Amino acid sequence: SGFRKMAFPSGKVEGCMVQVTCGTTTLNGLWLDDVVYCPRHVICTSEDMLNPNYEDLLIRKSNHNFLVQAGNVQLRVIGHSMQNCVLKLKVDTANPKTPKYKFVRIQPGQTFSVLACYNGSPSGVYQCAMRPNFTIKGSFLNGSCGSVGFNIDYDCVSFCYMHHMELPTGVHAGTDLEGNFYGPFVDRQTAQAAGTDTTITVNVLAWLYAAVINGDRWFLNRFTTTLNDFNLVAMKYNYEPLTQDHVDILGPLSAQTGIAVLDMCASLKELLQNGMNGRTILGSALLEDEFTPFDVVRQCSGVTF
Amino acid sequence: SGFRKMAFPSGKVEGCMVQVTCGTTTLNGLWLDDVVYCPRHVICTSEDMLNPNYEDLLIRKSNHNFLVQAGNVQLRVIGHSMQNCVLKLKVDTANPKTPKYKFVRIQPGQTFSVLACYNGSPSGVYQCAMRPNFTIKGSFLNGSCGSVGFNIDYDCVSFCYMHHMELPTGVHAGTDLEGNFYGPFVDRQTAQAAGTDTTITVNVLAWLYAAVINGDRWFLNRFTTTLNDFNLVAMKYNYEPLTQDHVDILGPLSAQTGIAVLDMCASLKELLQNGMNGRTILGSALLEDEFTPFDVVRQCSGVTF
Ligand SMILES: CC(C)(C)[C@H](NC(=O)C(F)(F)F)C(=O)N1CC2(C[C@H]1C(=O)N[C@H](C#N)C[C@@H]1CCNC1=O)SCCS2
Ligand SMILES: CC(C)(C)[C@H](NC(=O)C(F)(F)F)C(=O)N1CC2(C[C@H]1C(=O)N[C@H](C#N)C[C@@H]1CCNC1=O)SCCS2
Repeated sequence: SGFRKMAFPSGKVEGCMVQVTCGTTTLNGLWLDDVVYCPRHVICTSEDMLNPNYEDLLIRKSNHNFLVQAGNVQLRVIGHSMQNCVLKLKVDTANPKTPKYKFVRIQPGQTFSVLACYNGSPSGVYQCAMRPNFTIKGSFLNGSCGSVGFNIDYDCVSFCYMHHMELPTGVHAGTDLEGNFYGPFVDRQTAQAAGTDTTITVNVLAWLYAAVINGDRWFLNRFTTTLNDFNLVAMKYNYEPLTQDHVDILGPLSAQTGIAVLDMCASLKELLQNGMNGRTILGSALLEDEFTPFDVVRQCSGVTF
Repeated sequence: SGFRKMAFPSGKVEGCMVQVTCGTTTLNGLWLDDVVYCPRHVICTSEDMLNPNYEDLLIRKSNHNFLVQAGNVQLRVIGHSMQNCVLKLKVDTANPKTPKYKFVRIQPGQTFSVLACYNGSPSGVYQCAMRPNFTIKGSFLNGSCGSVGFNIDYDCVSFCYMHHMELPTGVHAGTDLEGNFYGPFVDRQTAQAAGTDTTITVNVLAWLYAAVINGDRWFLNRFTTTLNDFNLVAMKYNYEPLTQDHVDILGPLSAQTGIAVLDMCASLKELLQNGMNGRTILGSALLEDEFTPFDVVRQCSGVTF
């Protein structure tokens, strides 16, 4: 029993973390085979933060200008190129700890773990969601860029996120591992703000199912609802529309608990309209939306890697 | 910016996890040098759960009766003994991935990361606190026992917890790595219940300091308080007494923010007496008490390992 915001084991990613330095700027890099991937703003100068000329900045660099260190070992850079907003530094040594891996581009609503790093060394690991507005609610300081987000399937690490930016109100923006930003963000210091965020409805429902599995059942009412009538209420409280794909994705949890998805929707409708009246669900006074249906099953069934 | 329930990187502990099997019972073990540590109730039978005769059960075991596997590799057991509530299985191979480590017994209020494992493989990592009533609010299923809790200092893993039991209301009990339970719990199936829990006051204050560091400042009032008058209010709301050692431990955060500890105490007093009125602090509608002062500094200053 119990339900926790649980991250993936980070060991496979820890063995890929390095530091990249240009001048006085040090960030993290990700070392896979004989390539180090890092944010291209490592080559920025204090002068030209507002709108860096990345191509000119990179042209003026030689391989020797990139100081790449893995632990206490310097890795010699033998080539370099820019792919969208990331640098690819070819090094003369393949990472012997390279896991089986994939580069993936996740969808809003999906979750992943972040290994927060400084100077190529890990600080901690936590679980995030790609918000509907393509930000993430992370915890990042100066020097954290190049930290990555990931999922693990079995033995395979799917890298989905590399950190680049902090946006107003303390939320975070970054790219996939091909250097393409999630959302309408750019890697320069310019007026940027996320669109209005929304609550990930299918995830709230998955978390309510987790509550039921854990015996926290007080919010279950006697009613049902149509999908359309539910979504009319969801819209008012800034919840995303629930789709039939979402309903089908909740199938395993609905089957395990014997609660039809639309019946859970009726209970969620009542929570939205009436509040929780000082009660908690799984220890929280707010409805949680950063657990996917798959996260709930993984945690409640003990899936390992 | 940002503040997350952040766990330690788990790689060093992942390389120590094995599975131990007796009959049809498989749990996790921790492999350090040439010893595997695991919960002794691995040798239990379905018959004698209410009050197992551990010494008789172990006498009847030979080394060959313990099936210890590291990944897909069987480790041959060459000796075995019982230390309080843990077994020590001597194996013929020293773990080549053994980190620098220490066995420590933590105090209530302190925090650690748990690497939840099944069949010797990790499922996920999360951050816990040793509650004042010597339970932890974990997430554990059948087969999770032998999972361990830990802190990392620099390169050194301090193991502090190994999981044994789930108590009524879905909270968890276990031992240090010398097999001594935290709290008044025993490893048998008998009526056990935790004493009343309390809120870890020094941790709530540390988390309020984290809020201020992140610019979430609305709860700061214009008042101050004496330590004694604060503790009279704390007692009413089931908060632990704040000691002078706690005040001094908050020194770094008080210095960074320029807010005296007793001034923060006045703001916390007002929160306890008046509630939050639907507002949140660092995204939470409840006051959080599972971040220590050291956790806050680590996360807000980017300490690495
Ligand atoms: C938050 C800022 C105001 C400084 C800025 N943000 C924006 O300009 C906004 F998005 F608001 F438009 C921003 O993030 N920058 C500015 C550049 C680098 C990058 C950056 O510091 N990235 C860090 C890494 N390493 C991680 C940051 C540091 C704080 N916490 C994080 O997560 S962009 C390329 C030229 S300098
Ligand atoms: C929860 C129980 C009612 C089953 C029981 N608890 C109690 O008896 C109480 F504490 F309430 F008094 C308990 O935990 N037991 C019974 C024994 C083993 C141990 C146990 O199953 N430990 C698991 C491991 N592996 C981890 C558990 C499984 C569920 N989630 C967990 O965390 S004690 C030694 C003889 S059988």
